[PDB]
Amino acid sequence: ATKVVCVLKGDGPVQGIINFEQKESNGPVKVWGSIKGLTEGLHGFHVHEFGDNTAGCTSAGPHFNPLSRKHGGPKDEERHVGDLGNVTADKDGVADVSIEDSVISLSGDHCIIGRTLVVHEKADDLGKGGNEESTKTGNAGSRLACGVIGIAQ
Amino acid sequence: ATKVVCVLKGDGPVQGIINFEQKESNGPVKVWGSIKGLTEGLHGFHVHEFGDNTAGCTSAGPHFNPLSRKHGGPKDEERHVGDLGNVTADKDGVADVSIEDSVISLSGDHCIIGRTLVVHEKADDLGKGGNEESTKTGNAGSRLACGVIGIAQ
Ligand SMILES: [Zn+2]
Ligand SMILES: [Zn+2]
Repeated sequence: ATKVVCVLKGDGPVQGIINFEQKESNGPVKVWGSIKGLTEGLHGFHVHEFGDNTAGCTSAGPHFNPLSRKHGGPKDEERHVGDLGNVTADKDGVADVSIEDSVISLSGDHCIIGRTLVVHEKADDLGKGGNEESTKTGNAGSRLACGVIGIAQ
Repeated sequence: ATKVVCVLKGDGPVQGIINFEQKESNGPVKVWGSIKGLTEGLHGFHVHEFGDNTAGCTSAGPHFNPLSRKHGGPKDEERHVGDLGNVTADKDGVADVSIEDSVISLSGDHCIIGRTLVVHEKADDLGKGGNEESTKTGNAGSRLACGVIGIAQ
């Protein structure tokens, strides 16, 4: 198996730890952990292209998109590789994350190791917002916290 | 050409940005940048195994050592893959870093992408201190700042 981890930090109070694990190459990736300090409700949750934190979350670049598609939800055929949809923060501002995704990988030429996981200010509209911003970012707004995706024990 | 970047942060005042670039998969890696907030003199400078910041720099684990060798300087035949030796901080606490290393790689089975770069409290004795600690860590002492090695534009 490949096991990786991401520590999410930003300019504000949002912080979290997200685990990724893949049992076999181009097999499904389990993504799980916890994020705290989020406003109650849905938050966009994406892998961005660059593991570059030189200008905070801004230098991570756009959603990881090596197949040059439009933004969508994780269940859509038309999506970015990095499109993991939303996570849900409870009334205490805690998002318990548990996702299974078959498009991201921890191996091969489109591997997300050394890229950036970002949790966003607002809900990802999954490309259903009726504008160019919807088909690029899902209107998920600002980057609250991010981390570079790193190899774990 | 693979280009990667590492933002070094820690508990205290030490911070920096280190770039890595490799033209070909066989080839040397250029390592360069700047670290500030250091004591004047030599500081151990190592790639550690895990890109895991869950318990700060401690969760990075030991020096990256896929060939199960003893600690050395970068020029020693016996070294860890992660053994990049010392960087030098000037009297203002700034280390200008410029290293070329042919043992680390930014691709292949022993890639350092998603691993951790650490700058240490004291000088690396390059595995020549005549104790067990020398053969593991070079007696470079505590981890002042670290970052996950990420993909850059
Ligand atoms: Zn997207
Ligand atoms: Zn070593």
